[PDB]
This record gives sequence, structure tokens and C-alpha cells, in this order.
Amino acid sequence: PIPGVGTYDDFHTIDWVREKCKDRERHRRINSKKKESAWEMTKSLYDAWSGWLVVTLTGLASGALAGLIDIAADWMTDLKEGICLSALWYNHEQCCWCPQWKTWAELIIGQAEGPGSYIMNYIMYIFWALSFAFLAVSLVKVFAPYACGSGIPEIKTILSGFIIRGYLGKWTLMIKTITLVLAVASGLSLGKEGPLVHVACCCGNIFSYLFPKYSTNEAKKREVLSAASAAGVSVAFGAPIGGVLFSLEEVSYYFPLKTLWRSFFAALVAAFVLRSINPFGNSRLVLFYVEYHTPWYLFELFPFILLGVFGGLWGAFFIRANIAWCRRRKSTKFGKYPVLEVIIVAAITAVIAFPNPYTRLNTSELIKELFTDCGPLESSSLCDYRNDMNGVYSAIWQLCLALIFKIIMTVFTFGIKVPSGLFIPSMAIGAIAGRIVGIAVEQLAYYHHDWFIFKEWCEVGADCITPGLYAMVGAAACLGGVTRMTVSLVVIVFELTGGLEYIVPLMAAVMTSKWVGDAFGREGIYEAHIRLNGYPFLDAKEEFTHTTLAADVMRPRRNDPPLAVLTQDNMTVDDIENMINETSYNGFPVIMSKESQRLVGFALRRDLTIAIESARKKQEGIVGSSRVCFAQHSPRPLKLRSILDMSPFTVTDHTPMEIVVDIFRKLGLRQCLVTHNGRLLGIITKKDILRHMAQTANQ
Amino acid sequence: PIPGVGTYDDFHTIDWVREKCKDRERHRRINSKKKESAWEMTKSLYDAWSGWLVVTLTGLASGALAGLIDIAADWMTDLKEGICLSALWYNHEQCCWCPQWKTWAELIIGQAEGPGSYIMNYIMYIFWALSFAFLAVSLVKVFAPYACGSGIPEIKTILSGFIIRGYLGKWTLMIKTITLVLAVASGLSLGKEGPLVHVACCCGNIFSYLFPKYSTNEAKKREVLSAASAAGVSVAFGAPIGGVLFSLEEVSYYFPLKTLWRSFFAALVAAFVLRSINPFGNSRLVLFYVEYHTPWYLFELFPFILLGVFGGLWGAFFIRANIAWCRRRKSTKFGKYPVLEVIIVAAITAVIAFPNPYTRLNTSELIKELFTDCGPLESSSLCDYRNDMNGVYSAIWQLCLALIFKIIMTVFTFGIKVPSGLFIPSMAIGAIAGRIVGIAVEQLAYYHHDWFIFKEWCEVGADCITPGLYAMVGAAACLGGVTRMTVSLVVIVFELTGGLEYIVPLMAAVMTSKWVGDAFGREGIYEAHIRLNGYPFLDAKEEFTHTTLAADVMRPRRNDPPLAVLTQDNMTVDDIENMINETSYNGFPVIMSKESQRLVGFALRRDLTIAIESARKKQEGIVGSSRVCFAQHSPRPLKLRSILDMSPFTVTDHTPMEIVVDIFRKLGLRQCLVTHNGRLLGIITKKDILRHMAQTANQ
Ligand SMILES: CC(C)CCC[C@@H](C)[C@H]1CC[C@H]2[C@@H]3CC=C4C[C@@H](O)CC[C@]4(C)[C@H]3CC[C@]12C
Ligand SMILES: CC(C)CCC[C@@H](C)[C@H]1CC[C@H]2[C@@H]3CC=C4C[C@@H](O)CC[C@]4(C)[C@H]3CC[C@]12C
Ligand SMILES: CC(C)CCC[C@@H](C)[C@H]1CC[C@H]2[C@@H]3CC=C4C[C@@H](O)CC[C@]4(C)[C@H]3CC[C@]12C
Ligand SMILES: CC(C)CCC[C@@H](C)[C@H]1CC[C@H]2[C@@H]3CC=C4C[C@@H](O)CC[C@]4(C)[C@H]3CC[C@]12C
Ligand SMILES: [Cl-]
Ligand SMILES: [Cl-]
Ligand SMILES: [Cl-]
Ligand SMILES: [Cl-]
Repeated sequence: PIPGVGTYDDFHTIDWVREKCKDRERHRRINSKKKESAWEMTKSLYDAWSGWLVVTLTGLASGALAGLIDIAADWMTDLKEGICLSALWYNHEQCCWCPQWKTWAELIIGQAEGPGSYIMNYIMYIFWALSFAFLAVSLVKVFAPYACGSGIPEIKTILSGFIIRGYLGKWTLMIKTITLVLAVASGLSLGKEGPLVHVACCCGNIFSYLFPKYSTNEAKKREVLSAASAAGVSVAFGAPIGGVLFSLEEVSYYFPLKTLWRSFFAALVAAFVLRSINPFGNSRLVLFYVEYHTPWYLFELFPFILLGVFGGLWGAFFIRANIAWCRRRKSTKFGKYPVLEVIIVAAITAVIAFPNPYTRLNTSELIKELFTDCGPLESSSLCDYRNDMNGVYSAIWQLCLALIFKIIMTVFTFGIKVPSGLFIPSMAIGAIAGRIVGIAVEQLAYYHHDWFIFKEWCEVGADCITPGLYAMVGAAACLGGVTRMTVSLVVIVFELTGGLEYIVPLMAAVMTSKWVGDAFGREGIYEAHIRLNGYPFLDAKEEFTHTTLAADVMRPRRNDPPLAVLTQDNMTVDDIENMINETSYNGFPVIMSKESQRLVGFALRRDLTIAIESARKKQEGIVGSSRVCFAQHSPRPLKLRSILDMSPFTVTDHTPMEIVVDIFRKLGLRQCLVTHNGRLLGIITKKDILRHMAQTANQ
Repeated sequence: PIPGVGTYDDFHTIDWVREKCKDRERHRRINSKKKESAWEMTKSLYDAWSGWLVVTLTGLASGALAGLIDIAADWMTDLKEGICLSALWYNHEQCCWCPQWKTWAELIIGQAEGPGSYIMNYIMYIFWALSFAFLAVSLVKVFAPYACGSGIPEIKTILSGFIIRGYLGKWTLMIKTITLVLAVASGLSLGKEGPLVHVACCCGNIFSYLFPKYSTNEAKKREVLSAASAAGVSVAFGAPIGGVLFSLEEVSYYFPLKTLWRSFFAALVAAFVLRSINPFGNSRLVLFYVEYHTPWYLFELFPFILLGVFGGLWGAFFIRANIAWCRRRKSTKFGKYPVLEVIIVAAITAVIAFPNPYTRLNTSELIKELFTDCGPLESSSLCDYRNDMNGVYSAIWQLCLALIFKIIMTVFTFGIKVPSGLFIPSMAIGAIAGRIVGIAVEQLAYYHHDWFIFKEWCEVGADCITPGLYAMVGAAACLGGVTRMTVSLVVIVFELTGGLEYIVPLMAAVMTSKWVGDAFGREGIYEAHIRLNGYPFLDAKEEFTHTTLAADVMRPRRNDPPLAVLTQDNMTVDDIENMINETSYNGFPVIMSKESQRLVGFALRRDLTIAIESARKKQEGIVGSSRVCFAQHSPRPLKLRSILDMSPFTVTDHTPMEIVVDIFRKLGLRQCLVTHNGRLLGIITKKDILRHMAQTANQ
């Protein structure tokens, strides 16, 4: 057809059936081309390998970017505490891997220990946090506004067919890559693991621009984006299987069979890239590499389930809190000052985090410490009480304070105009809760070994209880409660920790949290953010009442004027242009005759206008007076049959709306023409269905 | 409607849309019921938990049955070599865990070592193999003919909507459980891992009857069956994640999001049940628990890729060979003697297996030995050469003979009328090939360490090459080549071996095999067997030519007589009964009037006859003369509007058949009514689509 036909405007959903049709047509054209010449055969071979090439490129880019982001974030976070003068590039761990590393008090005051030294370290920590937060927020605001947030909700919307031009562009990729490091260094209650999914998706789109097959077709690009998201999760947690599971379960609306293996290969490639730079570019959580000698016991499930509950409860709170706060940001005036809000939040976070050791420590390092088990070699404060008796109260008090601080700050941190992730904060909260619960259980076992359960399961005076396992279970429970992921979450946690023996516990806790979350609402944080942003997302959970019928959702209805229709013949180009300008319809039905109202096809408004303009430019005399004939082949009438869709999806008025919604979800229909007695009556658009579902939810 | 309405006959596909509609109606009824009484609330709570209960029951039963089958198979297989008189229940390993265990030569001849002892052991081995094979085949033939084969192809067909009454019944479960042990003990080239999926599916189907929700609805039962298949794979390989991946990728036509977590929970429950009885009921492959000290090196990929190629090639051969042989069994007279064929095949297998040590050893134990690495503690013959220099030729010769014997015997073993699995033979062939390749690579490294690759990657005089990893890679490659599974296979292998370091190699090899297999055909062994059996399976790969249109596939066509249709009114019950008897159509369209040909609905033949008979019994005077009115409410006309489907799926004649196939696959439509100019013209049934695809394939 005319060039530009089939293209989609910004902020508009795609029609998956049409995309598959163009993909099939292009495949047929290439199949016929091969026989023509050997160069055509080579081009077809390249096209067949285009999927492998694009997924490999996306995985390589995701791994490299994840490594660079990890290294830069670690160095910048260590920069707050001090500086390694001997090796400026080296961070605190590398500097001491110490006299070379000097705290800011040593740099300025000259005294490593003292009230003035502590005060100066406090001010410098706050100043560095503020500087990093301000730089991040300014960079997002100036260059790439889309770089803010995790991006998982927008990726979910896009993979459902939605289009957000510039979200996965080069500008967003670069700005998000820099701002993730800046925000993580700032000490805000956020993580970079989730946003790596968006980073990988941006890389995948950029590489898809290279291959004509994926660039031309939106559905193919969305499969590439699903593979990219799998690779992003893999690099985030070193969980390629977990990444594939997340892609299938969370972000991929449609997950064909081949896309599974493509995503797995991309994730493995990205993980291998990270491993090649190991351990420089691998987060210490990704390199947890720790095991618990004592196998988990059946009675320990009861605490784990409890943790599960807590997780769910916390999620039920967080989804209710953050959303509300976010809604206020969208409704109140404080959302008009993103830079000021970010700076203030960073200031409060640093101010309350510096006094407490756990909060001051970087969140990923705190999660690592909590997951690590206690032992004679370990000198962590958490184990001090175990060394003292076998102060527990002081450690528990500090851990509870850190838990409360993290819980309160994550609500006000998620949603701000900087790249923020919820995975790391949720894992930290759950890990602190699990560490507290495990410490309590160990103390109960040691003090009350006379109990038959403790005596039978654990030998008298034996450290059967491992706080690290409890912390891992709590982190998984909190993540399940907030995100509502069930299997992908468990596999990701297992791959991050490497402990298969603890698969059964984790799952259990996760499920409990999920169920508890479902008690207060079946919508996850990502889904809630999708709804808050107003994106056109249709989900399987959403459903219509049985009484609802297609006639109810028909666009023309009663109050609205008669729906715009196009006669096949006897219509001028000026008439089509006037109809295009008058109405904002995604497309117009085309009928045999005005009186007959017999559906002939459905011509997209964009395609109609593009074809009319291209014909005007190509052929002289088309001043709008010439007629347009949608039928198959002086006036020189314009032919618009090519743009016309000859087999639009048709449903009856008496059809239940549940079947219509199922058709829309399975086939990804942009619109469906409701016809009565063989004649056109109305159109039900995905926008209309989404509007009706939103109205039902608001009720 | 009338009782029995909506039920499906045997060997008939189900309509997923209708199943979902009845599920929604039942859910609405229960939702309204809860408010009526507290007992209704408790019933609704039970119904909501019915999925968890059914999946838990399926997992428990699958784990218990897998453990029992493993124990019985191990004991029976050891029975062939000899007997433990001191403890008859104990097998060879348990007896020596030796003087207590006595070979049949000791029992009869009285001499443990001697030419007569070897001869007698040979005869007793053959006799036990024949006895077990005869008992297995007779048990399948007499009680449960469906117990034969792996059952994965039939489960694939069933999960696509097909109905095979009795396949998942109690008789099949019991007979298959006994016959799997009998066949595995017989020494035939088959495994019990794959068939365990069918066992789990039978357990799930049996348990579904307890819960009304799953028993009443076929689609719900099929989700339970998907969870059951995941649990079966989990027990087979101790790979719950691999089990879920297999369920999603191989057997589940539709995999809703909730079914993912349900399958994961069922698999974990079954694996935990196996672990509780550990190590008695766990196959030694499931308890491989072995690691390779030397990490895999990049150059070792080149052998692995080579192994991949071999795998694919072997698969391409096997699918072409076995199918052909299987086809001969269906076409020739030797398929009329299943007992004789089974006995003869067992005789040849035992005769050629006894002389060679690897073949005589049980296939699972041979796979374990091949996967295990060589070391000073190990006394295996495979490592003898390594001890001698560091006879290799003798070990390689024996391994090659075992490879050829297994490859030839698996072709004639798969498809016989006994429970047989392809997973274990495929892994055995691949493991033997990988062990040979790894031995060759190690010998090259030791002899030619001067090579820059070997010297750089491996220190001079260092055993960097690990034959166990090569054997694992070869097993994965062969399994990928024959089954064509990509991600589930890799995850299953990883969980079976427990080595996450070797995910990248495995995948690589698997990929190569798949690609190589795709060079000789894109249909796997299960798909090829589905096609051979003639089951009505529609796959995404199958597609129609662009020129094909709905009118081409319309049932009435030209030569065929006018399609049967039912007038809404003015028709007698005798007329409907006569139409039912005359035609074998799944259902009849109902129209406003004969002349108008305006589609009103679609009434299933089964529903029509059931409603007519039930009305005749319920109401007197219905002797066939009374008229039937399909319209909404002395003659006392019968009302058949309830059975009538008021919103049948309708498509246009000029529609491309590719869109029709996509609609059928996504929505699982039993039939689609092709209407032209608002009037009914024909029907395209899933049977018609499958027939057209089969015709295209035959060409
Ligand atoms: C267009 C995009 C996909 C290209 C991205 C290429 C990236 C992944 C490349 C560029 C430079 C590469 C690195 C260059 C050097 C080394 C040192 C070597 O001992 C291990 C691999 C390692 C660490 C490479 C890893 C992969 C790497 C980071
Ligand atoms: C926002 C981020 C990217 C900016 C990072 C810049 C950092 C590394 C810069 C900014 C200010 C710098 C310090 C400024 C002054 C001095 C005193 C000198 O005698 C030693 C180096 C030292 C202590 C510098 C170390 C590096 C430093 C901390
Ligand atoms: C209706 C179906 C699902 C019920 C199946 C129940 C099965 C799974 C039950 C019945 C008997 C049970 C066993 C009974 C005793 C023991 C010993 C204990 O130290 C470990 C668990 C173990 C080994 C149990 C495992 C589970 C088991 C095998
Ligand atoms: C098909 C399968 C299930 C049948 C299993 C039955 C097996 C275990 C039976 C059949 C024949 C039996 C043997 C027959 C005779 C004797 C001699 C006696 O002095 C010791 C026991 C011994 C050696 C028996 C051991 C058990 C035995 C091997
Ligand atoms: Cl994160
Ligand atoms: Cl996130
Ligand atoms: Cl098997
Ligand atoms: Cl099998």
C-alpha cells in the first residue's frame, strides 16, 4: 500500500492480528526473493538469524551496562564515606583490599576519630547524598523524563501493544544508566535491579532498529522486548531462568514458544558477560555465594509462614500507601516540584540513615549481611549476642529501627522523578524482618530447648536456627507481597542465593504473602501504578458483568450521533479528509451503501490520510473533488482498497461482553465491529472496553 | 438446561469458550449461594481451595507412586543378576550395603566363577527379561491397553482439548504403574521417567472427580492435568522448575498465569514426597549429587557444539526411523502380535546386552556412571586408561558398541505395547557419545599439550578435561535433538545434575541439536507420533497458504449436499431426531427461516438429542409430532433455546484462512460459522481445518 500505511501514532495500542499479517506477507516476499538471486538468499539467511543476532546484542549490551552501573554505583556510594587518595578509582573495599582510604573527617578535620570527625562525616554524607540526588533528578528532567521510575509498569503496558515513543530510545537509555548510578549512590530507598529491565528493553529496541524484520513489525519488536526484559532481570539478579520466568509471568502479554528460548539465550548471554567481568561488575547480592550448614527443619516453616504473612501485610500496606502518595503527587501541588521533592527526600533519608549503622550501609550490602549466616569468623554486630551468650536486645532494636525507616522511606521514594527500583528495598525490608524473626527463634530454642519440638529437631545447645535463611525467606515474602509474583520470584531468589534446598520454604512464604496480599487486593504494585498513570492496560483479571452486552459497549449508543461511516464509492477525497478532521476515531468503517449499511471493511484514519496525501503528491488533479473507490479494480479516482481491512472482526450485539473481552485479550484486537442482522451497527474499541472496566472499578 | 447438556462424546475435542462460559456461570451461582446460608459460604470456601487441594493430592500421589515404582524397578532389575537370600526384599546394593547376595550360578550351579556359571547367568538374565516383558505386555493387553507407551503425545492431544475416555482412568494408572516396573526390570531400551508424566496425569484426573468444579468443566480439568504433568516431570527428574517449564513448553496448550504457580506447587509437593522417602524412592540419577572440580573452559565449547550436532543428527535419524518402524507396525501384520514382538525385542536386547558390561548394567546406572567424573577413588573401567597412562581403546570400543546397541534398540523399542520412555534411552545414548568425546579430548590434551589452546587453558599434565561434563552435555544434546525441547530440557538437566556452572554449555549443545534437527524436520518425536496416530492436534507451526480462504474450507462446498440447518419454529421433534440420525455433524446451525438463511444459533447434536429425550421422558405427549421452538418464550412445544448457542463465532467467506486458524488456536473454537452478506453459508470445523492441514502435509 501507500508508504506509511499500517504505522501507529504515539500513545496508541497496536493491532496484533494486523502485525502478524504484515509479518507473514514479508516472510512470503523474502521466500519468493531467495530464488531470484543468491544475494536474496544471503539476505533471507540474515533475516532468519536476525532474532538470534538481536537477542545476542541485547544480552551483551545489558550485561555490559549492568556491570558498568554496578561498578560506578559502588564507587559513588563508597565516595560518601571517604576517598582513596592513593587510588581514586578504587572504592573502599578495593582500597583496603585501611590507611590508604581516608574519611572526609581525616581529609578536612585531620582526625579520624572524634566528635568533630563524626559531625563532619555526617555533613559530608548528607551533602554527597543531596548532590547525587540533585544531579540525577536534573538529568532526568532536562534530557529524558522517561528515565524516572523502575519502568516495569510502562514495559508491561508496551508489551500489551501500547506505544510510548521515546521510552525505549537512546536518550532514555543513557540518561537512565547515569541516573540509576547517581540515585543509588545518593542513598535513597531504591534499587537498580528492576530498572535494569528497562535498560535492557531500551537496548533491545535500539538493536531492533538494526534488523528490518523487527523494526517494521511492532509485535516482533515486542517479542524482542520480552527477551530484553528477561536479560535485564538476569543481569539484575544473575537469574537467567528467573529472568525468563519473570518475562513470561510479569511483563510479556504474549509469550510464544520460540520467544522462551530466545529470552533464555539472551539472559544467558548477559549473565555470561557479567561473569566475564566478575566480580567487578557483579552486585555482591549476585555474588552471595553462601550456604547454611544446617538443613531447614519442618517446624521452621511456622516462622516462615509467619514471615509470609508479614510480607503480604506489608505489601497490602505499601500498595495502599505509595499509590495514595503517588496519587497526591498527581493531584496536589507538591508534584510540580520534582527536584525539590527528590532533594528533600534524600535529605531526610540520609539524616535518619547516618546515625544507624544498618541504614547507613548500602541497601544491597545490608541485604548481603543479613543473608549471611553467623559464625565464629564473622565479626558482624548481629552475631555479637550469639558470641556473648549461647547484646541481643540492642541488635534487635537497631534492626527494628532500620526496618521502620526503610518501610517509611520506600513509600515516599517510589514514584519520584528519578530511576528507582522496588526490588532491593522490598528485599531489604523482608531480610530485616526475617533476621529479627530468626534471632527470636534461635533465642527461644537456646533458652527453651526443653520443648519437645526444639529438642527433637535440634540437639541441646546446637545452632540449628540459621538467621540467614530466615532473612532470605522474609525478603522473598515481602517481594511476593508487594509484586505478587509467585514462581519467577522464587526462582530468582533461589538463583540469587544458590540454595536449592530452600526452594520449598521460599515458595511457601511467597504464597502466604501473595494470599495475604490478595486478601487486601489482588492488584500488584506494578498494576496499581499502571492504573494510576491511566495507561490503556487490559488484564485477564478484569472482567465484565454477565448482564453486559456488546450493544451496551457499542460506540454509537443512543445519545452519541450516528457513527461515521464511509461509502465504498461516490465519495470525494474532500469528504474523506473532512471526516478525518471531524472525528478522532482510530478508523472508519466502509460500507456498500449508506442506506444498506452493509459492512465492507475498516479503514484506519492514519492510513486513510496518509494514502490521500501520498496520492495527491504522486498524481496531479487530486484537489479533493476526485472520487474515491474502495471497490476492487477523467476522474482518476483514488484507490483506497489496499489500506482497507477486508476481514474486520465482527461480533453480534446480543453477544456477552465477557466473550468480547476474551477475544480482545487473546487476539489483541484494536476494535471489533458489532453488526446486527448482517448490517453494521457499532464498534467496540479496546479504548471503550478499558473505559468501561475503569468505570466499573471506580464504582 | 437439560441434564447432560454440554457433555462431550469420546474422541471429540472440547470447545474452550463454552467451558469458560459454564465455569463463569457456576462461579456466579456459588457467589450468589454464599449469601443465602453459612453452609453455602463454607462450600464456596472449599470450592476456592479446590485447586490447591487437587494439585496437592496430585503431587502427593505422584511422589508416592514414583518412589514405589523406583524401588520396585530397582529390586526387579537386580533380581535378574541374582538374589539376596538373607533379605529377599533387599536388592544388590542394599544386600551388599557380598556373601549375602548370590548370583543365579551360585544358586543353581553352586560356583560363583566359571564358564558354566557365566552361561547360567546368561540364561537366567534372558529368562528374567523375557518373563518381565511378557508379564508387562500381557497386563497392558488384558486390562489397560492405554498403559502402553510414554503417553506424552496423548497428553499433548488431551491438553489441546481432545478427549480420550479411559486414558487417565484408574485402570490405566494401576496397570501402567505395575507395567512400568515390569518393563524397566526387563532391560528393554526404555525408561520410566517420561511415562511418570502420564501417571501424574492419571492421578490428577482421578482426584478431579472429588472437586465438582474441575469434574464438571473440561478446561479446568485440563489445567489440573497441566499441573499434574509438571509434577510428573518433577518426580521423574527431581526438577520442579524443569517440570513447570516442561508443562508450559511441551504439553500445555493453554497455560494461564495461575496454573504456573499451581504446577510449581504440585511439583514441589511431589518432589518433597520423594525427598521424604529419600534415597529409597529416588532414582540414582535424581540423586546424582556430583560436581566437577575443574570449571569448564571456552575451547571445550567446540566439542560440546560437536556433541550438539551429533544429538541433532541422531534425533533426525530416530524420528525418521522409529516413526517409519511404528508406521510399519500399523500397516504390516507384525503389529497384530504385540506380545510376540515385545518378547522377541526383549530377547534380542538381553542377548546383546549381557556380553557387554555397559549394556548389561541398567540404563539409569550407566548414565550415572558416565556422568560421574574419574578419580583415584573411582575404580570404574572407564577410568582404567587414565590410571594406566597420564586400555583407552578397549573402553572406547565397549562404549561405542553400547552406543550402537542402544541406538538400534531404541528404534525398535519405542512404540511397542508396553510402558516405554524415551528420556532415559536418549540420555544414555548422549552420555555414551559425550563420554567418548571427552575421553578423546582429554587424550588430545595430554598427548598434545604443546598446542597453544591446550597449554593456555590447561596446565601441562593437568586433568582439566572432565568426561562427566561431556557425557551430561551429550545427553542434553541428544534429548534436545529428539524431543526438540529447548529451555525446559536445559533446566531439567541442570536440576538433575545440580550444576549451575554448566547452564551455558548445556544450552549451547541443546541449541545446536535443535537447529540440526530443524534441518531434517521441525517435528519432534512426540509431534511425529501424534501425527502417526492420527489424533486431531492443531499446532502453531502448521499454517495455510495465503490463497486459502474460508469458502475453500467451508463444509458444504459444491459437491456435498446443502448443509443441514434447523428452522427456529414450525419443526417437529421427529424432524430434529431424523436430522440427528441422518448426519454425524457435531452440531446443526439454527436459522430464522429456511428461505432467509439468517443464522440464529448453533445447537449441538448431543445437546439436541439429550434435550429431546429428556423432554419426552419428563413431559407426556411428545411423540415426535409436537413442534420445537428455538425462539425465546395443545402442542406443548419443546423449548431448545437453552441448548442453543446464541453467539456462535462467525467469520466471512473472503477472510484468509490464516486468521481463521489463529482464531481457532487462540480461542479453541470447535467450529466457526461462515456467513456471507449476513446469511449463513457454511461451517469450518476444527476437524475440517485439521483435515486440510493433513492433506497439505501429505502432498
Ligand atoms: C553492540 C554491543 C552489544 C557490544 C557490547 C560488547 C561488550 C559486551 C564487550 C566490549 C568489551 C568487552 C570486554 C573486553 C575485555 C574483556 C576481558 C576478558 O578477560 C574477559 C571479557 C571482557 C571483560 C569483555 C566482556 C565483553 C565486553 C564488555
Ligand atoms: C557526582 C559525582 C559523579 C562527582 C564525583 C567527583 C568526586 C570524585 C570529586 C569531587 C570533589 C573531589 C575532591 C576535591 C578535593 C580534594 C583534595 C585533594 O587534595 C585530594 C582529592 C580531593 C579529596 C578530591 C577527590 C575527588 C572528589 C571527591
Ligand atoms: C490420596 C493420596 C494423595 C495420599 C498419598 C499419601 C502419601 C504421599 C503418604 C502415605 C504414607 C506417607 C509416608 C508415611 C511415613 C513416612 C515416614 C517419615 O519419616 C517421612 C514421610 C513418610 C515417608 C511418608 C511420605 C508420604 C506418604 C507416602
Ligand atoms: C515377575 C516378578 C514380580 C516375580 C518375582 C518373583 C521372584 C522374586 C521369585 C520367583 C522364583 C523365586 C525363587 C524360587 C526358588 C528359590 C529357592 C530357595 O531355596 C530360595 C529362594 C528362591 C531362589 C526363590 C527366590 C524368589 C524368586 C526368584
Ligand atoms: Cl531494584
Ligand atoms: Cl522495581
Ligand atoms: Cl524415560
Ligand atoms: Cl518419553
